[PDB]
Amino acid sequence: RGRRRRLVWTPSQSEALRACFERNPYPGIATRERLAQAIGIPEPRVQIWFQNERSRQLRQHRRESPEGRRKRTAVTGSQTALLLRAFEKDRFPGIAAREELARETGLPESRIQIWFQNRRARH
DNA sequence: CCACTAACCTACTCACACC
DNA sequence: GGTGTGAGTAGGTTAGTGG
Repeated sequence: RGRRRRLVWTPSQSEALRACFERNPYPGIATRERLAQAIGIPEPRVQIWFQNERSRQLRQHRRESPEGRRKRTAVTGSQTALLLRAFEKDRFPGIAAREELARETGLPESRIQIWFQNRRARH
């Protein structure tokens, strides 16, 4: 289980992220997609940052003191059956395995990761 | 050495289609 | 109401960044 290579923000990207977070710490998919392209970062990395930034901000605010969701990804029985056989072998695929499963299904890798998180909690 | 943090994780919830 | 499952939330853990 290897994780994806950790990126490192440029100052231009950091500024853009904080400015948008300041306006709304709960962006929807459209805001995240626009921001992602505006600063040259894949949208899933942006979503992960907004999650971490909120947990930061809430943790300091604890010791000092709705936009539209992504559209539901349609998953065929063909794709599900292939994800299910992978899931029985390994419930914690690394980035390589997720990228293989994304290639074989045609689904985005970020969606493969969510599918495994949900599947682990319910089976 | 060690503080910070992207990446990843659990747990619970919301959304929404379907019966 | 009940079921199923994709996408949200809070917040904890793992491992790379860089002082």
